[PDB]
Amino acid sequence: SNLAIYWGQGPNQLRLSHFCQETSLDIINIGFINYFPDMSPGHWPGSNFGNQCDGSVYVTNDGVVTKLLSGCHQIMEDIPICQAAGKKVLLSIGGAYPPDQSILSEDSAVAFATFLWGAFGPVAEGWEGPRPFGDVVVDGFDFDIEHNGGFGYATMVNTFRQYFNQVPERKFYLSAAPQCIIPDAQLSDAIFNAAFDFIWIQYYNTAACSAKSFIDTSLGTFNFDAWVTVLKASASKDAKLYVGLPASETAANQGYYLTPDEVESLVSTYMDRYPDTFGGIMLWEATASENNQIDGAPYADHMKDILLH
Ligand SMILES: COc1ccccc1-c1noc2nc(C)[nH]c(=O)c12
Repeated sequence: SNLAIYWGQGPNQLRLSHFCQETSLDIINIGFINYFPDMSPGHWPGSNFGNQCDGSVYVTNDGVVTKLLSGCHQIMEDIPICQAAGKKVLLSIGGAYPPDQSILSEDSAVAFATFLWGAFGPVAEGWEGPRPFGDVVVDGFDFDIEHNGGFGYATMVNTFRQYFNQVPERKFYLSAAPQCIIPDAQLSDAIFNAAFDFIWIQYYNTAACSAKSFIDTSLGTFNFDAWVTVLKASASKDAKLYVGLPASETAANQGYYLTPDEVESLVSTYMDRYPDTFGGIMLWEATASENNQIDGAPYADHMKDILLH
C-alpha cells in the first residue's frame, strides 16, 4: 500500500521539491542526523544532506562549532510542498557514515530526543535553540541505526511518543530501518521494547536473507515470514513492515537490485500472505530511482504500480 524513499545522500541529487512532486511517493525519509550528541562537538547532534545546504553550521552559546547545518534553505522551502501534496516527511537519524556514533546513556538518549523535538518538531515559545528548517514541522523520525549496537534507541522512541501525545491534534510517526538478519544488532532491542509505526527491512547487502534470494533461492532464504513472527512478539506488534530495496543497480552492493517484474513476484506473494502487516516498499534512494528510468518513468513509479495492482 505505501511507498517510502530516502532522500538527501544521492550524488548530484535534485532538490527535495522534485520528489515532493512525484505522486507515487507516500513517505520521504530525509537523511541524516548523522552525528550524535555524546561524541560530537558542543554535544549537539550534527547533520549532513549531501549536496544540500550552504555549509554553515550552528555554534553553541559558548562559541563551540557544531556539526549541525544552519543554512538548509532549499530543504526548508521544500518540505511544505511535500506535506501540501499529502506526503509524510520523516527526519532520519543515523545512516551508514560515520561509523562511530552511538548513545552512551539513558540521560543522553532522552536529551537527544528532546533536542530533535525542539529543533524539528512544533515551534514552541519556550525553545531558544536552533530551528534548522525554520517554522517547518517534520512528520516524525526514522531510526536508521547502522553501527554500534542497540542501546538508547528504545528510550528515544518512548520519549518521542510522550512528546507526540502532548499534541493530540496532529499525528507524528516513528520508523526503523533494520537489516534482514534477526536479531538485528542495532534495532531488535528498540523494536522489542518500543513501538514503531513503520519498519522497513533493508533487503539488500546481506546474502543470508536478501530480497534477491526470493528470486534465486540458492543465495539465501528471504525471511519476511520471520519478521512478521518477531513483530507479533514485540512492543512494535502493530507496526507495518516494508520491504526495503535498492532503486537501481548501483544503489547497493552488486547483486541485490530486482527488476520490476522480480519485485512484482515477491510483493504479490507477500501482500497476499500478510494483508494487514505488509505495509509496502521502501527504496534506497531518491536519486537512484530518478536516474533509473524504465519505459519513461523512474523506478519508484513502477513500485507504486506494483503496489496498486
Ligand atoms: C554501508 O552503506 C552505506 C554507506 C554510506 C552511506 C549510505 C549507505 C547505505 N547504503 O544503503 C543504505 N540504506 C539505508 C537505509 N541507509 C544507508 O546509510 C545506506
